[PDB]
Amino acid sequence: KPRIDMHSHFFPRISEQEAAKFDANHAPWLQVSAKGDTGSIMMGKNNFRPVYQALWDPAFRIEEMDAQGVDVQVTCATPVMFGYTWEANKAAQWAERMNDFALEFAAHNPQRIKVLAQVPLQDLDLACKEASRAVAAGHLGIQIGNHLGDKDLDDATLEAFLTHCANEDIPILVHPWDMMGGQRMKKWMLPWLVAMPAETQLAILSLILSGAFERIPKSLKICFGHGGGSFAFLLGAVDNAWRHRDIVREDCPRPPSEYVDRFFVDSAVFNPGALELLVSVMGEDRVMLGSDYPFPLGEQKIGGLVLSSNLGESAKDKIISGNASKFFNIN
Amino acid sequence: KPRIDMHSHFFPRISEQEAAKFDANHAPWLQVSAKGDTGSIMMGKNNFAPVYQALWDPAFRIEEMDAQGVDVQVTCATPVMFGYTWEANKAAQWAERMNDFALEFAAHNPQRIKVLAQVPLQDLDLACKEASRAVAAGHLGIQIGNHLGDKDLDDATLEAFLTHCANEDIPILVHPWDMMGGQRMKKWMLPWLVAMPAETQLAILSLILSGAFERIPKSLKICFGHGGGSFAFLLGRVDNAWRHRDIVREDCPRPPSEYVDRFFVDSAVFNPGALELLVSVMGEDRVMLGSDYPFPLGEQKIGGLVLSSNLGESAKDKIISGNASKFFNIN
Ligand SMILES: [Zn+2]
Ligand SMILES: [Zn+2]
Repeated sequence: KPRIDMHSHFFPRISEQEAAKFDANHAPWLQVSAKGDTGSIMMGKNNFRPVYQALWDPAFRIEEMDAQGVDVQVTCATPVMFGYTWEANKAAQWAERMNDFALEFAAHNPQRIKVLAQVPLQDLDLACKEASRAVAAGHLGIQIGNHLGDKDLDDATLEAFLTHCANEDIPILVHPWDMMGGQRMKKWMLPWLVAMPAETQLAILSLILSGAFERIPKSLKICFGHGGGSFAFLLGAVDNAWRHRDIVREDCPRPPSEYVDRFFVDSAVFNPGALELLVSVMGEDRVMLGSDYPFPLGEQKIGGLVLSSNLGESAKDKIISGNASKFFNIN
Repeated sequence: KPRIDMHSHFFPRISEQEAAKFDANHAPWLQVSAKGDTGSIMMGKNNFAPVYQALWDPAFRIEEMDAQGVDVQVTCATPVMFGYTWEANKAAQWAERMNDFALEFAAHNPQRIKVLAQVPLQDLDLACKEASRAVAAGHLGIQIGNHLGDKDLDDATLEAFLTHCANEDIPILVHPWDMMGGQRMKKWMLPWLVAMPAETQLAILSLILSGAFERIPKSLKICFGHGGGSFAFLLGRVDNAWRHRDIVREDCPRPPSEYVDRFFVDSAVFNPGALELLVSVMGEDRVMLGSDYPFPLGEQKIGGLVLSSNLGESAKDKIISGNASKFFNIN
């Protein structure tokens, strides 16, 4: 009965100088304070984001896992590490470097710390190669961003990558990143509060409404971060539009809501009513506990929202433990 | 009991020739085919969008309106006619006719057909005095968009505008418009399933997190179309961000969920669980029945969702009749 958190991030101890060998402007690296308790993710010379020790230090993280009653945590790249805009070969080198750093992180206690890998998604062949290599090396799966510029998950290159993983039994976490919105949502974390749930919804609907699930083998294990964004709540409007508009039916042979048996979501929706609706839509077998640790907006008491919810007790057990153990093949 | 429907749309019988007096190109007009049972919308030459002989030919509505237990139906501009892009005075000039053509469509039965006015929201005064003039002529309120044609949607410009309306007792229906993700969402009405609900959430949150409802008189009557988009589902995540991030609190002195008392939404969420969560969040006093009739994606059983739900009798009543009656002051 291990309590599993499957949505969490790490960032490796990369020096400015090493990041500079990749991109002096765009490669992230880590600056650590004096006391050693805090630091910032950097981009060239700019502060990109303040972080704390649990992000880069597995010893310290274990102690906090202990304090949260978290038995096993799955952790993956902070999305700033993706490098989807870089020249392909440099990005494939970078992913291999990041993925080895992840394995060194997990090696502190690989019974309790599991890792997912990143891939150079801008090149299908290198991405498939890196996925297979990383999983054979000990990663339990891959974390990708939800889009690659104007390419959403329905794009042939992304569908091909998903198919590869399906065929190789490689589970996928899809994480929103590089949020839409441009110039109008630049205050009060609006891109996190508005653009990010829209991104995740869009990625899910791109697979559904393009008929991608009719081409991708049922073996695909794929989870969408952050509760699937606004997907659960907006699904009625999607089923309605599908029934009453031809251009919505065009490539999708079944009502959209039926495809929920093809994917998973995490539980990070920050409200009992919201989580109940999510479980109602997805089914108790397809929601996994994830906290977004160790980021500020990560769940303060991991699993607390699930245990406070009105859900059945077996549904609670599945969300806290059972569903992830199965999804990521943890024993 | 009555059965009000505060969300429905119309488009007047403007000619190719007469519409060209504003803009033969960017200013829309109604092509009925020839006979009675069909017609299309032209921007001038091109076919903008097909449409339905019930959007106009009023009393036919009464058939539908009576065919579906409806009694009083508020109705307003199909968003094509906003012209927020344009030269101010000619859109000012343009809103006039549409608003005049509005009552002309309401003229048939000013008791069972109420209308709201469009304004040139791109110039305050023009929109102000037009909002003013239009109501005096019988309009029940004002429908605006969240955008301003191609805008970032916040300022004391519109703060002053909402204030203006709050003082002169002018209700507002906000309607999502000209959506956000541009080069993506090219298919399957993705802009309607994804961009528009995010847009409406963005409008609302922009008011809350700007600390606008603090300076706007509580007298403001404002309703958000389509259930407030994804607002209700995503609110927990918004409250969590406000509680744990300073920048989210910079201008909003209360948790955002505390501001639900300053606004209204319709019930058009096409799902019972979605509806139940909507009501749990906003309160029975602040959700109203609406349909987006006669549009294809409009509710097919006007009020049937609300009616076949398991909410309280007071709830069903305040939603189908009570709140519509008070918001728009209707007997
Ligand atoms: Zn995350
Ligand atoms: Zn509408």
